[PDB]
Amino acid sequence: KINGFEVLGEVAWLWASSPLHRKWPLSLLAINVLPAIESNQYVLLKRDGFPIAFCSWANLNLENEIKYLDDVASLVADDWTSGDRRWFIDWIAPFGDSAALYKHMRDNFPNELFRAIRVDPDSRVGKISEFHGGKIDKKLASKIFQQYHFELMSELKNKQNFKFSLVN
Amino acid sequence: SKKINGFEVLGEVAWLWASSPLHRKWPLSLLAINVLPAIESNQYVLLKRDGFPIAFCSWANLNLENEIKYLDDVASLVADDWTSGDRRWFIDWIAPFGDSAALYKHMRDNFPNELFRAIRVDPDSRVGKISEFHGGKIDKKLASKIFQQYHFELMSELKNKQNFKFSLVN
Repeated sequence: KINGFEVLGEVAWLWASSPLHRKWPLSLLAINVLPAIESNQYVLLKRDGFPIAFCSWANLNLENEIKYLDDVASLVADDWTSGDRRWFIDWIAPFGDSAALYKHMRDNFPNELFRAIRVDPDSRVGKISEFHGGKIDKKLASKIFQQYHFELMSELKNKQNFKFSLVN
Repeated sequence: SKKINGFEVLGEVAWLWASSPLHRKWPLSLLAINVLPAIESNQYVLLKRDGFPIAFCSWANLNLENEIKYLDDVASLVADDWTSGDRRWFIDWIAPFGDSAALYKHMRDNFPNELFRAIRVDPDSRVGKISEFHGGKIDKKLASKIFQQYHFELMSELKNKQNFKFSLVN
């Protein structure tokens, strides 16, 4: 827990050294980082006692995956262990150390699969990227991803049918 | 470990900002600007209760030049400015769980002979309200004399700065 604050401080410093994250509000740091630390679902790489790279992941059920994709700031701590659909909540390496982070994930989570969303605010389009550990079979990974995707798309479309406009 | 202590303190402060209705909306860049030099210069107080932080304040010891630079842009100070003179300013004051009186008392009793100012920008007014704080062993009459001088020195130099903004070419 003293450890906890120390990690939080490092991550804050690393956000502050990152061109986009430095502009984000402290509310989003608490939302994205406290549960990562509490659940230990993060990797923090350091050099010379300073942080250089950080990624975190939430293990979601489908309900929470849809909630997150509707609003990236909506997860609460309990959601982070709510299922088996893994999402990278943050992935930063502002000083050029991304390959080291990538490798660390590849080797330490060799049979895991993760997705991430990136949003372009000028088109309002979000894209989903896929990542998998270093030992898991390419064909099997690609099939698990296809299944995740089909489940997500089908549930989104179902929810699309109930959507409406609010008017006085 | 000098800087693991540093990160620890920075995390505690960040947590405190995140618990505060206004500070939680401020950016991480402002946290680094306001908090890293406080920690480096040790010009802060962090109150804790049961091993959790509850309140934090920091201060910069400015010269008149940096005071003016700060009041024109509250995010403009750099670390060296924090020890640049004897005009003390509270840079942060946060106590999101209701412990502001406790900070106040701690400062009053532990900095009994010090004077500090703080600026709050209204906001429904476009006016900054400058508040004046003094330690418990400074009497009122004395505090008020020193503050009046600080203020007159600030106002005069703000006016005189206008003369250097522009030249006319015709």
